Amino acid sequence: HSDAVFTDNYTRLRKQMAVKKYLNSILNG
Repeated sequence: HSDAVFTDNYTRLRKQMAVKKYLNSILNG
């Protein structure tokens, strides 16, 4: 009924991908 698990998984996965971008940019400098 509630697609909470779907979004919940994506939300967590996004953090992993976003973590690299953030750490990559920060250090890039």
